[PDB]
Amino acid sequence: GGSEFQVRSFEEIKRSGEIRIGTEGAFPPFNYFDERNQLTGFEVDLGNAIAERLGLKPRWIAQSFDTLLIQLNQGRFDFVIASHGITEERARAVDFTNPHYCTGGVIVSRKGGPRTAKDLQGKVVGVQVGTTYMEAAQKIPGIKEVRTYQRDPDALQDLLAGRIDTWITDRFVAKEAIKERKLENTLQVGELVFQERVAMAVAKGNKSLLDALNRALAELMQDGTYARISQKWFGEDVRCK
Ligand SMILES: NC(=[NH2+])NCCC[C@H](N)C(=O)O
Repeated sequence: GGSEFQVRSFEEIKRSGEIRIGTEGAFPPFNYFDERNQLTGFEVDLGNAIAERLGLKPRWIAQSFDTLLIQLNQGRFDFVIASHGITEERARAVDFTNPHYCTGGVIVSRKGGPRTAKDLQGKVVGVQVGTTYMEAAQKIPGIKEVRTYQRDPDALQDLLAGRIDTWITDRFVAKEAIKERKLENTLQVGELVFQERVAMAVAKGNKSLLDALNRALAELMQDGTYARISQKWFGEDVRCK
């Protein structure tokens, strides 16, 4: 049905009483569609909690990962929460909040397969488009072929099928996919290639909303709500530092 695109200040959002949140929905357990086809995950629970702390009704918009930061700047939504690591290149285009979790990227292979970056010379490596995983693979240039996917779970499918040697993805995403599919004797998590701080994003220059999100996040972190949502999803506290 389309929508009115606008980069909205915090007070413009408050007048409307609803906050528009962009996410992907193909990155379990952070943001994904469940078995009854409803949007859920750690970041959805956290997004909802942020909206509530700002006195706002959340309206969720799911779309392809590579589109998110473009449509944010175009005004499709007010903020994005979809597991973006903070990087210098992205910060040119969007403003990041303080990070809502810390993580890193790992090499995942079948048992006996490549464990570390130096082992990827001559191999086929699968990554999601526009990710810090793709960037890491582009920095391991002895790779025979970097196969890039629109959706991260498709790279995993190709790993299991033998079409790639190695999948580079989030450490929590890899751990859960292995538990979830009972792959403990099939796949092998190797080197932590890099660490990253993961944050919400607002349109470039949208400082009023940026400040309001940071205030809400700090409030969730002090009032136990963040700790509760992190326990629910991970059985541990996943906050930075
Ligand atoms: N919703 C998603 N599929 N997100 C992928 C994010 C992956 C990685 N943390 C990055 O910053 O690029």
